[PDB]
Amino acid sequence: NSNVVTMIRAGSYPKVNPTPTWVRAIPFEVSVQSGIAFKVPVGSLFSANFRTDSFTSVTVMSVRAWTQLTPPVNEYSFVRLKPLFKTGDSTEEFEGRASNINTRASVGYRIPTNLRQNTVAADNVCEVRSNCRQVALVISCCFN
Amino acid sequence: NSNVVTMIRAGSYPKVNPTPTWVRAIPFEVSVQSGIAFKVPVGSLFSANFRTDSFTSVTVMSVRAWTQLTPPVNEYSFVRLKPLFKTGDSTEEFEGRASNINTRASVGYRIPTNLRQNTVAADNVCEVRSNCRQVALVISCCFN
Amino acid sequence: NSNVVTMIRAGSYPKVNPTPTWVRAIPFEVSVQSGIAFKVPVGSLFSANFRTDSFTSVTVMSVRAWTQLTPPVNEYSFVRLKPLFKTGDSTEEFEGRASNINTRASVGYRIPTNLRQNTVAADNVCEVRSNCRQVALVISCCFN
Amino acid sequence: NSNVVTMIRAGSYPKVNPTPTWVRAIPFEVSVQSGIAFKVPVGSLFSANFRTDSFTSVTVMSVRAWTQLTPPVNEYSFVRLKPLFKTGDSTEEFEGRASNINTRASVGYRIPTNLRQNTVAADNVCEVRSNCRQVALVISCCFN
Amino acid sequence: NSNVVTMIRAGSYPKVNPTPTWVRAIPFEVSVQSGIAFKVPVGSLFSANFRTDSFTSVTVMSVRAWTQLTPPVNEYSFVRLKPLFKTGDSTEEFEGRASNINTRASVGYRIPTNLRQNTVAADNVCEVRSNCRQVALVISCCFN
Amino acid sequence: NSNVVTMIRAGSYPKVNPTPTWVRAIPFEVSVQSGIAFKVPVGSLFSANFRTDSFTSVTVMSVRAWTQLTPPVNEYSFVRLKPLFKTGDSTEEFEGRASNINTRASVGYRIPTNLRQNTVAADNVCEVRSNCRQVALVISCCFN
Amino acid sequence: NSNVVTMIRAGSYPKVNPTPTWVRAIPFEVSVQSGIAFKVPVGSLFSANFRTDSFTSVTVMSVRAWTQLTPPVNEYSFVRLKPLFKTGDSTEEFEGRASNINTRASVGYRIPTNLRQNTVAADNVCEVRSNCRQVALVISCCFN
RNA sequence: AAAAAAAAAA
RNA sequence: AAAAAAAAAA
RNA sequence: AAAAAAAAAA
RNA sequence: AAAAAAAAAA
RNA sequence: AAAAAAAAAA
RNA sequence: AAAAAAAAAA
RNA sequence: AAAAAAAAAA
RNA sequence: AAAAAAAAAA
RNA sequence: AAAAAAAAAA
RNA sequence: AAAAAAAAAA
RNA sequence: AAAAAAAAAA
RNA sequence: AAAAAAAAAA
RNA sequence: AAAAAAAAAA
RNA sequence: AAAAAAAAAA
Ligand SMILES: [Mg+2]
Ligand SMILES: [Mg+2]
Ligand code: NA
Ligand code: NA
Ligand code: NA
Ligand code: NA
Ligand code: NA
Ligand code: NA
Ligand code: NA
Ligand code: NA
Repeated sequence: NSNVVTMIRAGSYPKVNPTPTWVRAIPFEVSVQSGIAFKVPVGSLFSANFRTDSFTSVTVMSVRAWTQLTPPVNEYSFVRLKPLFKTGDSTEEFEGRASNINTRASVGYRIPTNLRQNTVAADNVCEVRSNCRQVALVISCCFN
Repeated sequence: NSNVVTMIRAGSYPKVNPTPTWVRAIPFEVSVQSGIAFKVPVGSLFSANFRTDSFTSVTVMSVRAWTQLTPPVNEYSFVRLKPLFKTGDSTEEFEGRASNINTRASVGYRIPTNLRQNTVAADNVCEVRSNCRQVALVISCCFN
Repeated sequence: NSNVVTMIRAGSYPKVNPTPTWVRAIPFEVSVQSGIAFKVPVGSLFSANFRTDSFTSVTVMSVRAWTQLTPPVNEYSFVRLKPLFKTGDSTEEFEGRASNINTRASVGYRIPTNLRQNTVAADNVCEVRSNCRQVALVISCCFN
Repeated sequence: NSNVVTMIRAGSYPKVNPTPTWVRAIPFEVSVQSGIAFKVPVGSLFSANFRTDSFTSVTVMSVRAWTQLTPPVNEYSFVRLKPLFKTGDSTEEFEGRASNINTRASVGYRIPTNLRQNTVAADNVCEVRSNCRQVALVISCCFN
Repeated sequence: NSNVVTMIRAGSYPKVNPTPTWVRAIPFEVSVQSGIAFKVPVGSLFSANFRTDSFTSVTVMSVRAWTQLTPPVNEYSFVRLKPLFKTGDSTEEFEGRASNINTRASVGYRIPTNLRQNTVAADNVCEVRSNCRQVALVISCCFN
Repeated sequence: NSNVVTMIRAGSYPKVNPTPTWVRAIPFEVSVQSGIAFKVPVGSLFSANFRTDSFTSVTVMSVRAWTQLTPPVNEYSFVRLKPLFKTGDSTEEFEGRASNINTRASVGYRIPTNLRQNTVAADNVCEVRSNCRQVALVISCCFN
Repeated sequence: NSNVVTMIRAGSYPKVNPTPTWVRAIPFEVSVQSGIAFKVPVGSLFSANFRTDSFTSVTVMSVRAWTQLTPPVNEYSFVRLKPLFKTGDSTEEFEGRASNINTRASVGYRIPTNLRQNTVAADNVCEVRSNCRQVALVISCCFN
């Protein structure tokens, strides 16, 4: 290969876009209480911490969740996810449980193409339930 | 295809990175004076305007340039690029000229793999010369 | 095949969901007046009568309609459907007529993938018009 | 694919059924005492919690069980299942044990086709024994 | 081929629809100011001028834009499009520029299937920016 | 497929037409008297009710007719069509009869290419005769 | 194909015939009384109503008949045909009956080649019997 | 797709 | 499955 | 026979 | 990849 | 190995 | 998929 | 030689 | 014979 | 893809 | 059509 | 040449 | 390369 | 079926 | 032998 700078025979000025879309897997944590659903805000996906503070909308594709702290004494970890949508919330409670008390529980869900519209900060993605006090989410999404 | 949310059988917690790299084509303009080289600052590539203000380093791959305003009376536009590097500046002056007085001049250069290291805001990419008072750059680069 | 109970060598606790989705064809009737459109409520789809009272959202895929009582004297039955959507109602009036005075008129429409989002009880599916005083609907849908 | 509503050329009124059957995997927990068999009631399978309160009968295909709390000090978990049938109970004691003290024990059994009749709320499915104070069941069944 | 009228052996009365959908490419112009975004109203698509005044909804598929008057002295034309959506506006600024001062700038964007829902008159399609005082749009859409 | 907006690399301004042609099947009814031919006006094809009020001309391709009310006591329905043309009316009487007293009679005719010129509101399409007091027409045509 | 008038290189004067033969299916009705045979006159085939008044002879090929009004109360329609010939009448009584009280009875017969000679107005085709007061005939014939 | 009648054609 | 009209596309 | 949803399986 | 249940389809 | 997004290329 | 034990079978 | 039940196995 | 740099070419 | 100039190489 | 980056997948 | 919408058709 | 119009031709 | 003139076209 | 119109037909 070349070891020196070389000319490019540029043509006409191209189509450009200073502010493109970005497909991402975004990791963050939420706090969860015993017996109580936590509504996960879409606003958590927009942050300098993820290089996403310039976006104000996102299309979520899938949500995965893991318990992030240990469960109560004698118990195995569990985590549940209930999808939420502006056009009508679901009542599914997708659940994983650990089979070793020292191991994370995990579960996820995929949003079908027909429900992949945009969401903004004030929207919620899902409800999380767990016997652990924190849950770690990884959300696959398209910032736009 | 599915019209409903469906379960994902998530496993162990994955490797994650909240602050990934990003390959980009960044468009911006510089002002140019008659007979004078303008040193293009790398700092212009880091901006909320490009969603890149969270980066402090970038690896430039190629630089393309177009004249952005009309040339002086009786003249055809030209633009020249001289690559700059922290380990030693080049003396190449890659040049394009217009063949229609109403048309942009354009030129570019490719940086070879052996010279693709990082640059930071206080570094310069290249010198630009032109008979036009503004030049439009599109820089292909890897933010990291 | 086996005539006795046999062991299953179960492994780890599986992903579970006590409240799954359900794809359905739901039959119900609506009352219709001469010259007047009836807005069919989505709420009619959630009922112990269909085993669906535990759902609060549904994604409608298609709607079929039949006249359910006889037409006025000297007339053949007709039925019309006009699709309604939260993002903008249609002005199509899909229509079937009977060709025997003793026979039901029927028609349907399919909702395209891009318009398959959720609806809730307060939403409406379509407008129905007919010269018959009842219309029988079968709605293909995905409870979630 | 289509982006708009389209006509369906419906024919005669179809065979319909507002209250269909449903094949399911139903997850629930039972309490278990040291040295004592717990009889698992079929009635637990009919609940708003599983969207199954409209059913009166169910045909069980298989039963799987996991210990759901930790075992006594110094011990590995175990779980046993004894199938019960209205025409004559079994005396099999299908058993799984854990091989790591921190891990669930599990086991299951399949009901052969010749014994897949209906059961109702009054009936029992099986006896459960364990050294753990709760057992998690997942029962594969056909509600009808 | 036949030079005379011939009989058609018609059967039963067909499904009919007096008010069908229509796929279209709609051309219209908007006024644009220096430094200021113009929100393009969906209402502009419904007009006797396009034979579309009987519709009240439309599904937009793509948007293309051209500058429609000359640019300021010394400049090349440019046009930018920012997609807008009821579920969350984008922050993309898709841009084209002219490479001859006497030529139109152009650019477009495609709306993905998952974002193709209906819009009505009070909704907006996109924001337009330009250095030219008028922009000509051609919008590909499905009236329904 | 893409889940986000994407750029279109538009070129020059295309040929456009804000008022295109439209191929249609137009359903409407006419009143018919015993023993008397009804001249069907072309003007009935231009209406807001069909989204066609912006047109001044139409090219008719074929005409189909069904009786639309019941026949007199003891009789089977019949319908006849006689094609009319500005260059010379036909004397054909294409006829269908019902073979069940409760069923519609139907018939149609095709216009050959050599006779497919435009017609305007003032013109007539055909004469209709029937023993029923209304006839339902579906006219296949090209609005231009 | 050609869009203009073109010369034909005509030769000698051809054989001509101002008054050709014509193969036809002629529809007409006859009145019928209970228990009485109606002799169908060949003369009915020659009429301005069929464009056949310039003919004085016809060769009949086949005869089909349908009841044309409803039958008496409690009855199904029937129609019978007895072929008549100048060289000797038949005694066949070809018969059709309806299987739905609302439907026409129908039947026909074919005349063999050896019996296809001419008939004139004063000749009869066949005898018709029915329980209905009118019978519709369609006669396939060669006017000459 | 084959036949008959009127027409047109290589 | 072929054709026409409106659109989109390599 | 192919697709979707719930389940079951190599 | 095969089977069962609900649906949809050539 | 196939798909999507940003870039680059024959 | 092959073997052993109990059963059933062409 | 094929199936079922208990076991054993690549 | 293949690669890189400057040039030239279908 | 082929040739020339500088270089590098099996 | 091939490569790189972010994601998703058998 | 392939897809979508309206129509027409074997 | 195929079609139409005028001409010419085996 | 080939050529020329006017036109239309992939 | 192919097409059009009326008819008849598998
Ligand atoms: Mg009937
Ligand atoms: Mg371990
Ligand atoms: Na940022
Ligand atoms: Na930023
Ligand atoms: Na219920
Ligand atoms: Na209930
Ligand atoms: Na319920
Ligand atoms: Na109009
Ligand atoms: Na209109
Ligand atoms: Na006459």
